[PDB]
Amino acid sequence: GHMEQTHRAIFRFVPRHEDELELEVDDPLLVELQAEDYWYEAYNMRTGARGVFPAYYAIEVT
Amino acid sequence: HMEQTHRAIFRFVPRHEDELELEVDDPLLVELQAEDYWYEAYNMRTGARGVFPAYYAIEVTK
Repeated sequence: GHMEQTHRAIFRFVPRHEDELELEVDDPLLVELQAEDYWYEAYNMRTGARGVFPAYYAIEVT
Repeated sequence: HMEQTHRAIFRFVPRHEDELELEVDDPLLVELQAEDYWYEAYNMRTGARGVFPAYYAIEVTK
């Protein structure tokens, strides 16, 4: 499927919680949902995993 | 020396019970800089304790 990258990780995020998505710096992300509590629900296009992470760990591609 | 070590730079709304809520500019006393890039802190504004993603705070050169 076409997966349009929306965001890029800028900080390493190591989950402590089951629902979280692990991030490495520069990971390309497809952010599915920017939730009102400043968590993003995303697909990590490097790892193929899905989960949530703190919004400010990723920035928009454009 | 119950003195400020960090300042929050991003809003963090917990999804998980161990987490510390942050508002931008919150002064923090970070007790543990964990190896997994989570910090355990006292929020010197709210009086709450908990963990947050390390890059949501900056050191204060105090």
